[PDB]
Amino acid sequence: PGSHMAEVKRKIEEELDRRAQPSDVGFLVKSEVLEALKPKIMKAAFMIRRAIFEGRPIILRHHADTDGYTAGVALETAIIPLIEKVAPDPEARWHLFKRRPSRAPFYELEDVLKDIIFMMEDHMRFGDELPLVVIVDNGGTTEDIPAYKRLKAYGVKIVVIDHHDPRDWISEDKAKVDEYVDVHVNPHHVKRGYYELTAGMLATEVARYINPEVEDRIKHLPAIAGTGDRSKAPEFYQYLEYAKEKGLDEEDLKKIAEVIDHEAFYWKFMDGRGIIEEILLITGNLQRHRMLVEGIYPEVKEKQEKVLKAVLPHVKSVVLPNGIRFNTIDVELYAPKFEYPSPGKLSGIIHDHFKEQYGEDSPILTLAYGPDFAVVRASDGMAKYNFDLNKIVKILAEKLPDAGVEGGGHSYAGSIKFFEGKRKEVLEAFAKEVLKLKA
Amino acid sequence: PGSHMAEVKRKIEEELDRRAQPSDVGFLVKSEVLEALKPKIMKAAFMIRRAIFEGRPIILRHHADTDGYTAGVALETAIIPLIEKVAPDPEARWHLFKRRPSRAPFYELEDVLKDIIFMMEDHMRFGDELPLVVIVDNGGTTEDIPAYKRLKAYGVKIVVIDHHDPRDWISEDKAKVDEYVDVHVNPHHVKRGYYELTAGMLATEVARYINPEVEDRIKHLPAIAGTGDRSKAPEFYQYLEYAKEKGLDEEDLKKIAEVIDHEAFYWKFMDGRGIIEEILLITGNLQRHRMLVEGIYPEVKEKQEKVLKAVLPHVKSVVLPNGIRFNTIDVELYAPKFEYPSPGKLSGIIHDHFKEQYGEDSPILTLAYGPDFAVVRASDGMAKYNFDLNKIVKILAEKLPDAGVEGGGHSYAGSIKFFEGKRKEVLEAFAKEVLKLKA
Amino acid sequence: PGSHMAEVKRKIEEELDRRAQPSDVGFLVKSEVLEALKPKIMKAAFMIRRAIFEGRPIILRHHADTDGYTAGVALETAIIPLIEKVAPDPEARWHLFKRRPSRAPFYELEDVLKDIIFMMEDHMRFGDELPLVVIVDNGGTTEDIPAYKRLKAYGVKIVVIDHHDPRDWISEDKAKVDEYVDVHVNPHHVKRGYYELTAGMLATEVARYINPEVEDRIKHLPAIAGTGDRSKAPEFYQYLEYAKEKGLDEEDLKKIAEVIDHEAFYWKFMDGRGIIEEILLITGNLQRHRMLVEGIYPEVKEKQEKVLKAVLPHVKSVVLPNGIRFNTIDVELYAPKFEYPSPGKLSGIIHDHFKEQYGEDSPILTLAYGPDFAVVRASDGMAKYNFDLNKIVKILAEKLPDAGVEGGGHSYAGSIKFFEGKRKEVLEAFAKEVLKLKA
Ligand SMILES: [Mn+2]
Ligand SMILES: [Mn+2]
Ligand SMILES: [Mn+2]
Repeated sequence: PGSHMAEVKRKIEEELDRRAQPSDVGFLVKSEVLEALKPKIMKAAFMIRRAIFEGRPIILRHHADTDGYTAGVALETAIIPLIEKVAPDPEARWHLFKRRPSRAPFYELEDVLKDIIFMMEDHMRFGDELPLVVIVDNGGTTEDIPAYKRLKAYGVKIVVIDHHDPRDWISEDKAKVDEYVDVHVNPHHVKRGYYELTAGMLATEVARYINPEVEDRIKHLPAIAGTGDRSKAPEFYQYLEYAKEKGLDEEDLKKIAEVIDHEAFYWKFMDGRGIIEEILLITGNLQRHRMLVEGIYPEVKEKQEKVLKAVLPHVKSVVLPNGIRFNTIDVELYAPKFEYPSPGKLSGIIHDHFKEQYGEDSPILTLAYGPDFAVVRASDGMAKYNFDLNKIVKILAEKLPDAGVEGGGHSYAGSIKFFEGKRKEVLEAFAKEVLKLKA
Repeated sequence: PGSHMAEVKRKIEEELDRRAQPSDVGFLVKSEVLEALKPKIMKAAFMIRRAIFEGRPIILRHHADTDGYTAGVALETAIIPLIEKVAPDPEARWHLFKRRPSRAPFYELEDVLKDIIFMMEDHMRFGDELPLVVIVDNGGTTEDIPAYKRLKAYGVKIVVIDHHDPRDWISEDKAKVDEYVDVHVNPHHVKRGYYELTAGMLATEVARYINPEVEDRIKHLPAIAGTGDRSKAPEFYQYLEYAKEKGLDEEDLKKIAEVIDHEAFYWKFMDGRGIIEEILLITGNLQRHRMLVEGIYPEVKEKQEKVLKAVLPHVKSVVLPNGIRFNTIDVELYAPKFEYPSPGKLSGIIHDHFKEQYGEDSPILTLAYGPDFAVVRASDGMAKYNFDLNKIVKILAEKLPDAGVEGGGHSYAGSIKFFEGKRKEVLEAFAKEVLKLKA
Repeated sequence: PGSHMAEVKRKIEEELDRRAQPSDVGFLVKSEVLEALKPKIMKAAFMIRRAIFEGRPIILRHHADTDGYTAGVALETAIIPLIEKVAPDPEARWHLFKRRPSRAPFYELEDVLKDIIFMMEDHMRFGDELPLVVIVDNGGTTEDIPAYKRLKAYGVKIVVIDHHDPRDWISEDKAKVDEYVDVHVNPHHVKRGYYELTAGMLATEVARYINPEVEDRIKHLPAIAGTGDRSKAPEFYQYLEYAKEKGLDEEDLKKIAEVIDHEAFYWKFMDGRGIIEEILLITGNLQRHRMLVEGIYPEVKEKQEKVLKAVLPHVKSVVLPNGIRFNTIDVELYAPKFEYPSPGKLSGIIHDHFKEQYGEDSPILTLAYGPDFAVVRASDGMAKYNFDLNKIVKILAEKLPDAGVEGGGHSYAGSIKFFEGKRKEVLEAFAKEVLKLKA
C-alpha cells in the first residue's frame, strides 16, 4: 500500500540525483575565476536540471538590461528543450518555465510577492510543486534578503547567478546573503572586485552545464552581454571571438546592446519573448534579426543625438583645482521627463560624450540630478584620486542625518537619493567631498 | 415542453429560498448594535448563500487595509467551502468567486468598470449569470453611488458591509446610498457615530451566518481587524479573548496588522491569496505564519524608525494660545516619495510619536501636506475643542471658492485636496480655523 | 503526397480571393471624397474579409476617444458575425479578434511591442498565423513608422483607416507612411486638409463592405463619431439623419460622446466591451442604453461645471492689439492633477466657454500649460490671422534650440512639449509669435 509507493518514490529521488548530475563540459574561455567557480556552477546546473526532471516549475528573474536579458535568455534556451523532452504535455514549456524581468537592481518586494501569489495559485489550483527560483544579474546582495526571507517561509529553493558585490562578508568566501540562498554563483567570492565577469558570461557557462547541446546556439551571447555591461575582462576578449565566427564585429555588438536597452525600456514588465531571441541571434531567422537591428538602431541613434544636442548646453563642466573635471546637469529641468532615455541612460550618454572629448583616463565625474535623486558616473581616471561613491554617501549621511541620504552602487557608478528639501545641501556637500579628493 | 421547464424552475427558486435561509447563530460577543443589525446581517447572508447555491458568481470588493483584508478574507473563508460542496467542477472555487482590493476609500470608477467588463465577458463567453457584488469596508457612502448607478444598468444585486458614516440621511435609519443597494449592513443606521464596530467585526459575524462551520477558524479575525482600525469598542475588548485563546496577545495583533499594511502596499492591486491567510492565522500552518510575521515585522519596524528619525527634525510643533498642539510637516520636501510609508501612513507615524510623548488626551493636531493635498490627524483631546474636519473643509471651500478645496472624512481624521497654486492660502486659512477653536 | 496538399492549397487561395471580394454597396451619404476613396475602401474590406475566411487573427488598434471607439466598434460589429459563421469553435470570436485602444495619438512602441509579443505567443503556442493589423483613427502619419518597421520584420500586413494629415508627401497621392502599410484609407490622399471626414465615418463605410448585413445596426454610428470629433462636413449633416431615424437628436449625440470620453478615461487600457456597445446603441437593449446615458451624463456635466467654476478665475484673457483674444491658464497650479478632466479636455472646456461667450468666429487662442507642455486651441476666427501651430512650433525650435521644443498637431489644435527649465522663454516666444500675426 503506502510501502509500495514510498519505496518507488525513494528510488525515483535517487535516480533523479544521478540523472541531474551535469557533465564537466569545461568553459568557452580560459579563466582562473571560472575554474574557481566550477563547483558552484555545477551545483547551480544540478539544481536546475533536477527541477526540470521532476517536473517542478522554474521562475527565472533577471535584471532588465542587455547583460540581464542575455543571461536570462541563455538559461531559457538550455532549459526549454529539456522540459520539452521529459514532459508529455506540449503546454509544459509554457507552464513549467517563466522568465520575468526586474527593472530594479534588486529583487523588489512587488516582484517577489507577485511570484509567491502566482506560485501559490498554481500549487493550490493545479497541484504544481512550488518552483525553483533562479535570480540572474540581481540577487547577490543584502538588498535581496527581504525577498528571500519571504520565499523561505514557503520552503523555496533559490539559485543566484550575479556579479555585483555582496558587500557584507561574514568570512573569506561567504557573505550575509549566502545564508538565505542555496547556491550563489558570483566572481566576487573567489576574486573580490571582479565585476567584469558579467551575468551573461556566467549564465551562458551555467547553461552549457544544464544542456551541452545548446552550446553552438548560445556561445556568442557572452560577447553581447559583455558589450552591454562594458566589460574589459580578459575573458571578454576571448568571448568576442565566438561572436566574430558568426559575423558579429564589435560595432554590431554595440548596436545590438543599444537596441535591447531601447526596446526593453518600452516593453517594460513584459519579457520580450518572440523579439529578444531574434535580436540576440539565437534563431535561424537571420533576416528578421537584420530587419529588427537595422530598422531599430538608426532610430535609437537619432534619439540619443537629438537629446544630447538639446541637453549639452545645460551641462556645467568645471575643472577643479585638483584636476578633476566635474560635470553637473539638472535632468528634471533640462531633459524630457518619462521618455527614452531615462535619467540613468541620459547621464551615461552625457558622460560618454565627455569621455570621447577628453579621454576615459582623464578624471571625469558626471553628476545628473533630479528633485530627490542623483546619478553619478566616474571615469577610470577618477581611480587616481581614490574616488569611492559608497564612502562619500556614508560621509554625506553622517554630515546630514536629516536629509534622508541613501544609495551608492559601485565605487565609480551609482545613484544617491535624498529629501527634495535638502537637495542643495546634499549636492553642495557632495561637491565639497570631490574638491577635497587628493591624487 | 416550456411548461415542464417552467414548473421545475419555479420549484427550484422556492427551494433555493428555503435552503438559503441562514440559521440564527447569534454573535461572538454581546452587543446591542449587532442585535439591532441582525435582520440586515441575516439578509446579507441569505443573499450570499443564495448566489452560491444557484451557481451565480460573486465579486467581493474590499478596502486594502488590515480591517478590509480581514473582512474580505473572513467572508471568503465561509463562501469557498459552500461553493465547493455544491459545484461538480473543481474549478468552480476559482471561477465563481473573486476577491479584489480597492486602494481608494470608495468604489472607484476604474474598479467598477473593470468589474462590469469582466462580468460581461464571463456572461457572453461562458453563459455565467451576472454576479452578486459584495462591497466591504467601502460602499456605504454617497461617493459610492456613481458605481452603483452603473451596476444597476446591468440589474446587479449589491450587498454592502461597511462602518463609515453614510452622511446623507433621508430618514432616521435610511441614507441616500441605501436606495442604490439591496442590503446595507452598517452600525451607523442603528447608532449614529458608532464607527468602532469595524468591517472585520461585521464581516466575521456575517460569515458565521453564511457558513456556521467556519466559526472556530475565523473567530479571532475581529481582534485583528479592530487592532488595524484602532477600535476602542466594548465589542472589541470581548473579541480580543478569541485571539488570546489562539496564543495571540495584543502585541502579536499589532505586529500582524503592521505586516498586513506593509505587504499590501507592495502587492498593490493583487489580493495576497496564498499569503494573507497565513498572516491572519486561518490555515493550520503555524510555522509559515511565524516565519512571515517574525521575518517581516522587524523590517517594517526598522523602516518606520528610520523614516521617523529622518523626518521628525522637519516637523514644526507649536502650542497655540488655546492650548492646541499643532504639528505641520511638508511630506513632499521631507519624505521619501513613492516608498513605504505613504503620506497617510507617515502622518500616522508622526502623529503617534506626538501622542506617545504628550498623551492621546492632550489636544494634538497633525497636518501633513504635499503640493495639492493634506492629511489631518486629531487626537481624542481635540474633541474638547469641538474640532470637526468636515465643518472646517466646508468653511475653507466657502472662503476660497477658486482653490478647489475638497475632502474630509472623519471629524478627527481625513484629508484635504486643493489647487497647488492656492496651497499657502488654504493651509493658512486652515490654521486660522484651528486658532479660533474654543474649549 | 506533397503534390496533393499543394494543389489543394493553391485552389483554396484562389477561392479565398474570390469569396473575399466585397460587393459594391455604395455609401450611406453622397460624397465625392468617399467615391474617390472607394478603391482603397474596397481593398481594406477585401483584406479584412480574407483574414476572416482563412481563420487568421485580427488585431484592431484605435485611438481612445469617441471617434476612435465608434470606428473600432463599427468594424468589430461587422467582423465578429463573419468569424462566427466560418469558425466551428465558439471560442473563435474571442480568440481570432482583439480590439485594443491606444491612448496616444500614434501607434506607440509600448502598444506595438505588446502586440508582437502576444501574437508571437499565439503563433508558437497554438500555431496561429500572424494577424492582420488594422489601425483606426491613428496610424496615418510619420510618427507611426517605427511601429510599422517592427511589424514588417514579422511580415505582418497592415490596414490603416485614419483622417489625420500624413504630412510628408512623396507624390500627389502618396505619403512617406504609405510605403510601410498595405492599404491606407484617408481623405487627405484625395482632398488635402479634409479632416472633417472622420474615422468613424470611414470605418462604418468599410464595415458595410466587410459585412453588408450589419448596415441597419451601425448606420447611425457616423453621427456619433462626427459629434465626438466636431465635424462640420457636408457628409456629417447627411449622416445625422440616420441617428434621427433611431430617435437620437443632436443633444442626445453630444451626451453620448461626453459619456464615452468620460467612461474611457476611467477604464483606460481596457476596451469597454459590454459597455461601449450599449452606449453606442448597437444592441437591442434600449433600457440599458438609457440607464447608462441618463445615469452617467448628469455626473459628467456636474464635474465639468464644477471644475470650470473653480478654474475660470485663474484664466488670464487679454485682447491683443491685432484683435486676438489670447487666454492662458496654468493647469499644473490651478487644476486637479490626475482627475477627470485631463489637461487636454480641460483646455477644451475652457476654450468652449470663451467661444460661447464671444463667438466661434471671433479670434480666440487658448493656451493651457503645465511644467513641460502646453495645449493650444484656436477658434475658426484665428484662420483670419493665418494662425498655424506647426509653423509656430518650427519657429520656436529654431529660436530656442536648447529648449527641447516639439509637437504641433493641427494648424488650429494641438500641444507643445519643452524642457521645464525653459518654459518661461518658450511661452513668451509663443506669445510674441501670436502678437505678430496679421489679419
Ligand atoms: Mn550585469
Ligand atoms: Mn475599516
Ligand atoms: Mn478622429
